[PDB]
Amino acid sequence: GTFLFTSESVGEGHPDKICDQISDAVLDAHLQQDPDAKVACETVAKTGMILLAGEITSRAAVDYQKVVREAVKHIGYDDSSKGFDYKTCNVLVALEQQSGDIAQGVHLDRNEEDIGAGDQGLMFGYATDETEECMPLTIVLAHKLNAKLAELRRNGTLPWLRPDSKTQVTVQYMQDRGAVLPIRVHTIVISVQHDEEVCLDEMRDALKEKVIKAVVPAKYLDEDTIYHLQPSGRFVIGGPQGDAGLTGRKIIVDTYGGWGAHGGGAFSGKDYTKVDRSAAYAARWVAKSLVKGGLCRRVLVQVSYAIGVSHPLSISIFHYGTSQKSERELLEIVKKNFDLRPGVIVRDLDLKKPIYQRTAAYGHFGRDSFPWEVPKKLKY
Amino acid sequence: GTFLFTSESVGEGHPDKICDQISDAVLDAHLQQDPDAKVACETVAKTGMILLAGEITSRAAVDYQKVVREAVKHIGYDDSSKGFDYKTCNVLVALEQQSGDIAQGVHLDRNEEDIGAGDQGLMFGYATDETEECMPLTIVLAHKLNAKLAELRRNGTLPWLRPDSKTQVTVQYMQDRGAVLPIRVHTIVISVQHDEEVCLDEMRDALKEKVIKAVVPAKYLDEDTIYHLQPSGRFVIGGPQGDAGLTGRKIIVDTYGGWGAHGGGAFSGKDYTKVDRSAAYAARWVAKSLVKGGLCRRVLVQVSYAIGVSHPLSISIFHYGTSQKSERELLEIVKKNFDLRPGVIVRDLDLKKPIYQRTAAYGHFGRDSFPWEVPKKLKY
Amino acid sequence: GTFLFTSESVGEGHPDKICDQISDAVLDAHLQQDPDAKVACETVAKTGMILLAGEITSRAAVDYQKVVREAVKHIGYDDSSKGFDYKTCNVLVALEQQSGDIAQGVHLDRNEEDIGAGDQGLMFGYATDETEECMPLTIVLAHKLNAKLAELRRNGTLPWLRPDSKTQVTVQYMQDRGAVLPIRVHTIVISVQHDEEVCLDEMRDALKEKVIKAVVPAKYLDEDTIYHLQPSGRFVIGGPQGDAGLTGRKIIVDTYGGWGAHGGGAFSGKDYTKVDRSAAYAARWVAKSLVKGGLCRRVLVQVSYAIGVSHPLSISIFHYGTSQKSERELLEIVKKNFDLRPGVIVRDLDLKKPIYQRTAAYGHFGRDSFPWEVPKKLKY
Amino acid sequence: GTFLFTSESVGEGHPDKICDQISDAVLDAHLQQDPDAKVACETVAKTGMILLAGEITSRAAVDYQKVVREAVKHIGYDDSSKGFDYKTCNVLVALEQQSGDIAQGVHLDRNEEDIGAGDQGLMFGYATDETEECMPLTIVLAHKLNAKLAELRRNGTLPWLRPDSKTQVTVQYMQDRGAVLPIRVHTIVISVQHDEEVCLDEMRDALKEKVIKAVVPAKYLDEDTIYHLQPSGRFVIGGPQGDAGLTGRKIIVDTYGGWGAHGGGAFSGKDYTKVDRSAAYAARWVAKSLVKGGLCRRVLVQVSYAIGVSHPLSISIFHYGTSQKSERELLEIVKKNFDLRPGVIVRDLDLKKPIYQRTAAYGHFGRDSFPWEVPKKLKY
Ligand SMILES: C[S@@+](CC[C@H](N)C(=O)[O-])C[C@H]1O[C@@H](n2cnc3c(N)ncnc32)[C@H](O)[C@@H]1O
Ligand SMILES: C[S@@+](CC[C@H](N)C(=O)[O-])C[C@H]1O[C@@H](n2cnc3c(N)ncnc32)[C@H](O)[C@@H]1O
Ligand SMILES: C[S@@+](CC[C@H](N)C(=O)[O-])C[C@H]1O[C@@H](n2cnc3c(N)ncnc32)[C@H](O)[C@@H]1O
Ligand SMILES: C[S@@+](CC[C@H](N)C(=O)[O-])C[C@H]1O[C@@H](n2cnc3c(N)ncnc32)[C@H](O)[C@@H]1O
Ligand SMILES: [K+]
Ligand SMILES: [K+]
Ligand SMILES: [K+]
Ligand SMILES: [K+]
Ligand SMILES: [Mg+2]
Ligand SMILES: [Mg+2]
Ligand SMILES: [Mg+2]
Ligand SMILES: [Mg+2]
Ligand SMILES: [Mg+2]
Ligand SMILES: [Mg+2]
Ligand SMILES: [Mg+2]
Ligand SMILES: [Mg+2]
Repeated sequence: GTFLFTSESVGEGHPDKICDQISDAVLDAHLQQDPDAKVACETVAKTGMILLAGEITSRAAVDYQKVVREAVKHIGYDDSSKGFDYKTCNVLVALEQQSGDIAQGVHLDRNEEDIGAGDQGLMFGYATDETEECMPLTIVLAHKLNAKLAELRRNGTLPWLRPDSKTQVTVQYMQDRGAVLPIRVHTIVISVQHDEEVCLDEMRDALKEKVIKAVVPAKYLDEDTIYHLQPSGRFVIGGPQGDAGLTGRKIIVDTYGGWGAHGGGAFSGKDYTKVDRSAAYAARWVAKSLVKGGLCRRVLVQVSYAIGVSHPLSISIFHYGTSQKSERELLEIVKKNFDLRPGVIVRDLDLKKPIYQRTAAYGHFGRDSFPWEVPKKLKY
Repeated sequence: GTFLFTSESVGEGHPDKICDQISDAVLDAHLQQDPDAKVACETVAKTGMILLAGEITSRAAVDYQKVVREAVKHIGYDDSSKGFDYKTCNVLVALEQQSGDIAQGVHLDRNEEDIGAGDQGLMFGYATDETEECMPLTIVLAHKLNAKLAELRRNGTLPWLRPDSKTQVTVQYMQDRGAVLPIRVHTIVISVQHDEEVCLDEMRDALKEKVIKAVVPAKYLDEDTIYHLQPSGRFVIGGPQGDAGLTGRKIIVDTYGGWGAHGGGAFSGKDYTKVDRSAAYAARWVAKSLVKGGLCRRVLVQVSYAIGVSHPLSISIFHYGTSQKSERELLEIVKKNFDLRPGVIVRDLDLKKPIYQRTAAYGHFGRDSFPWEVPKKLKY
Repeated sequence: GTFLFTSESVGEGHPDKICDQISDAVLDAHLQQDPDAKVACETVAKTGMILLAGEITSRAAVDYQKVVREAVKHIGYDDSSKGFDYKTCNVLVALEQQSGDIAQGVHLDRNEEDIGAGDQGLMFGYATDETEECMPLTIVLAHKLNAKLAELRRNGTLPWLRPDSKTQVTVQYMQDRGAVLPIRVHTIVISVQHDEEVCLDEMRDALKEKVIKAVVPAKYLDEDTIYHLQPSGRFVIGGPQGDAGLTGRKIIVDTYGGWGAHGGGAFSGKDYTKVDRSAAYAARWVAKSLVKGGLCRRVLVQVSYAIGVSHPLSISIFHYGTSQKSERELLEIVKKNFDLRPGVIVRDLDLKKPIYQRTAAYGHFGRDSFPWEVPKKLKY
Repeated sequence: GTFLFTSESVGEGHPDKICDQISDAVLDAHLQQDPDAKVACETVAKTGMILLAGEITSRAAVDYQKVVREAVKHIGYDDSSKGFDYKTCNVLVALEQQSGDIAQGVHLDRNEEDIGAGDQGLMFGYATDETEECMPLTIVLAHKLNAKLAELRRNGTLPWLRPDSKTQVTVQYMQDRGAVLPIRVHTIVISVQHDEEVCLDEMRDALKEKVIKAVVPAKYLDEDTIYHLQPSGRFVIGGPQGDAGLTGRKIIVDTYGGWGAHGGGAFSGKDYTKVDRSAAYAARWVAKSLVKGGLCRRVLVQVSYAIGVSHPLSISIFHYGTSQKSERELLEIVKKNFDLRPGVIVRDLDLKKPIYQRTAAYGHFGRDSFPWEVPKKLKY
């Protein structure tokens, strides 16, 4: 009757996640001055180095040096003894205009409504009634565990916690008629960067007690639950200095933690015309609607695009057999109710607002507000 | 009865794929001198720039300058008028040792057999009987279409084709008792970098005729099949100069094109102890076996790991209802037949051999040899 | 009676000189929008790479990417087969604000007239009546020889000449009562980058005939004059790809070719408040005046500064015994006639005008216009 | 009767000087394993960044990461609150082989004795009997003042002193029959990086009392001597973070502080075949000999070279009228006694020994040992 399922998350100071956060700092910063900015900024993190590579065409004036350093300040990386510091690190800027070849194909000369896609791609959307957030529990708890760490780090409670971390959660489920029901937490993993001077025992206790027991409902915990708390033993070297960091390299953490499917596309660093972002948020929007709106417990939604073309080439809706209504019918309800041309998406989900930096840690989905988490009512 | 499903691939000269190929050039190059090398090399591509960021502990002496430039030579990027050239570009090397903190947690002091994982993570494996390769058709054809382009570029037939390209394939399927049957190709997309001097008409004809009709079985093509051939119109600016490139940013192209699931982990740049690679190939190995070995038409396999721990924390097998035998039974057959500790995987799949550069374009799966595509016989 | 004396120059495509030219491109570009810009931009050239490191506080908006690439376009480096190309190279921008610590010390809150120096330093000025330009012949001819190469390269006459070159000139002098008289050219050296396909003989002939005989008065040439024309034999690999390039590493080429003295300070990349530039041009201005104005045949002038202090700490005038009037008297004539506070210099020599890129090749002295080559009339 | 003359020096933590020191760290490191290494390594320093650009052909295996970081560790830059730290900064390595075009011209196929020059150039040598070191006092004292700072910083006495500093010394001389006699110190300048928490008054006192009075003979100080001690007021931001740093940009500090002449060539980063170094040390060697050996009080010596040619194209000896013997005669004594072909120089001055890092701060001349400071006895 039961199966296991694992998902991971990572903290704000994880080297990949830094880049993701920096690339959206850079995005917000343009959108703050030029709503119709075209942004494809990739960040790379390594010891002492933040580098920005990509394409930007904008009217905004932007101090990348300020934008990056504040981003790294907000993360907590603010002293050499933490293995990284916004004050004294290097920032390289290798940023150009958008390819004029791309410029003409995507966005020159057409109503903002009938804008062609920014690239080709495939994007997925998912939602499940296993949780309030309409997300898998495995990923929801993974995020919350890194969230709690951050809370405890910045409030003082564990001033030995450093910014870099990774959680991983495995849950024992059961199959209820195509839908899934979480039953117990089988294994939690936490590895978090720390100050030299604390011992291992002290950390593991604190993670079991202050983090996990605070975060996981005790109904999902029991005497058989395995804990792997600082499994390595030592994690004083962290962030960029431990491990090179790249934008778009935590795109399963950003979405559904192995559940449903992924199209390949990264989110951070990209304005609305990048359909890797706009369509992906739309597809979430749609899936969450279909569940909340009563048609299914669990749903998967594909879309695909061609560069230069506005409508999608394909739309697919898989409901796992959790729906009375057919597969051609949900397709028709989605079609009645959504306009998945990237230029109409942006109106509905307000995607010119510089709110992207909030998205670049703890998931782009299942989260407090954001426009795409707010389900539309369905007419059918 | 039918649903659509899209998948993309990209050529050898796609800026991401360059990095993936360069990161495995760097990996092979170490493994050629030091079989037990520890390698985490990330490449970044942008106009005139290749950069290497990461961690390497090895006894090998390596001329990164040679290793990269030959990699870029083999790709075809060998003149300024192509938008990139191995002779005259910049190569930056920001490479350090592996974190000693990681070193002690993973691999110091233990039989190579009982080596702990290199990191935490989740990894998926998939196989489907819809094709000979045991892969989805959508992704198989996407790869072949970029493959044909490369053939035609390097043999002279279309000496206007440049290295950068992207294909995308959408197939109309039908559900046969949990399994899937491809029926028709609904939409093909191809966008490929070209010389200034050729016109659009000439290219589109050549793609329809020389590439698609050569690659797609005519049984999957008809008068309703949509073609989007150079949808942008112009693609003279390509490779790194068009678009920044990062290692590990085509990890859905590298695997199953939206089918099954993905754990988040990138492949290129990593030796065997990186379970993002070793377990992922093992999970493919297992899924392909279960199908070829007669137990299922379509199967998905999760595994997860903890950094420092050798055994996996979880193993999951989903067969889509295409199997007579239960879900606890396939689990037991896999367990009887495989040892998913990363240090035993490496023996069975021969993963110290410097064959990784071959993997970094056209998929890591469904491909000619490679040890993980060769199914093990099952005892049960 | 006679002594030898050598001086070198280098072309517009010499890797150091590229940087010097790029750093003044960046300077002019600010001064074009913000006359009171504060600029300390260092450029570094190597294969495929231009990098900008330094400090800039300005109101100007500047596309460094455009500014650099055009600079490299104007040089001639515009194809991969020339070993460097403005289109496809990498440009890294590591540029910050000016240190606020420096900002307060130098320039916040004081009449632009009584501005303190930008740094400490020593600067020299020299002039000699051996030539019309009031410069040493050795250096004048070195420059002209690289100048002729450039003329012949850009007009077609020798389309095998590439941008990188170096000349070197040695002249046999005689001592006339403290002053110097050029007598013969003892040795000329020329090494210039070329296309693969031309032979050595052809080049050497062309250099002897088209360059040297065009440039050197035949009165200074004879049958004993040594020529070293492509002394290496082969110079196909040139510019940044041959040799790393740094701003401020041809500061003896920029000035007097070993004659007189140098204070250590580089010129390119710096606005007026950098006294390494402003005082050095002033000291030239003064020396040229004293000679043209009849008081000496040959003169050397030191000045020094303290960071934050406006007046100079010292002024020295050495006339080589070529002056009727004493050493305390020339000091007094200079003092009567010049105001060497950097903020008064800038008014007199018009040093906010974006004319600096013209200075960054072929010398900052002995040249057509520029304000500092135009001697002031002296009252005494 | 009297004239003023200024000279500057800078500390071990001055951003230029860092690069110079790093480039010789890299040189020594090769010479330690491969005596006949060919090295042209340029370093660039800026906030968080050390970059190495250049050409190296060697059999040595070198961990540039270790070599640089230790170099920066030895300097004192070892915490974020000092504005730079060897632990956490970025090190970029853009290092290639030597141009094969240069390789064939300079050093393939010829007795190590009759090796051609590594490049063209002009180099100067100087010596003066005004001091024991046979150097100008202005520069000797400038160096000692930065030397004392370093002593006091590393021993604890002023643990507020940071690595970055600059001194400047002006001395009132008199002309004794072509030679020079120091009379008084007219102006001393010191600006040194400090901790936030010390006040200005405290520093200025300490510099007057602990540094200057310790370093300058009281015979050269009096009540008229001007002091400019922290002239800016504030210097908390220092090293690379204050000011970009380049190798070879303190080449007047490295030599004679404005006295004599300079050929343009930098020293650090270069093995013996780079005549910018080998000939310059030889010319010092020669000048010091002529003075110590009794033929002159003050002497200047030019040499020049052609790339590929072993003998020098020119040799010049100016003795300022401080010698009984003529100008053609000293030429003949030098010629009798020295072999200025770069491959014979290296034997005599032992220039394959990895002692270069000691040279890269406080001057390459007037210093304790080094082979070129040890005068040869003259036969004449
Ligand atoms: C369109 S780009 C990514 C968008 C990019 N970030 C930008 O600047 O907007 C994605 C890939 O599509 C391909 N591509 C680039 N230029 C293209 C063009 N003009 N038309 C079609 N495809 C293009 C390249 O292979 C490129 O790496
Ligand atoms: C282990 S690293 C990736 C492996 C890396 N490429 C290497 O050098 O082997 C992945 C992430 O795990 C976390 N991590 C780093 N060091 C760790 C340690 N010593 N123990 C546990 N987790 C660590 C960091 O957040 C890091 O980004
Ligand atoms: C003043 S800086 C060069 C000017 C710089 N290019 C700028 O941004 O204006 C030259 C050197 O003086 C020293 N220096 C830096 N900041 C200083 C300050 N606030 N006061 C005095 N000296 C300083 C440092 O050693 C620095 O390398
Ligand atoms: C010889 S290089 C400097 C030596 C260099 N650091 C090395 O790798 O040995 C100095 C300059 O001479 C010129 N040059 C480069 N290659 C040359 C060659 N093969 N023959 C003559 N001159 C050359 C270039 O302009 C170059 O910038
Ligand atoms: K990584
Ligand atoms: K990209
Ligand atoms: K150089
Ligand atoms: K500087
Ligand atoms: Mg990563
Ligand atoms: Mg994409
Ligand atoms: Mg990419
Ligand atoms: Mg991973
Ligand atoms: Mg140079
Ligand atoms: Mg200076
Ligand atoms: Mg400098
Ligand atoms: Mg030189």
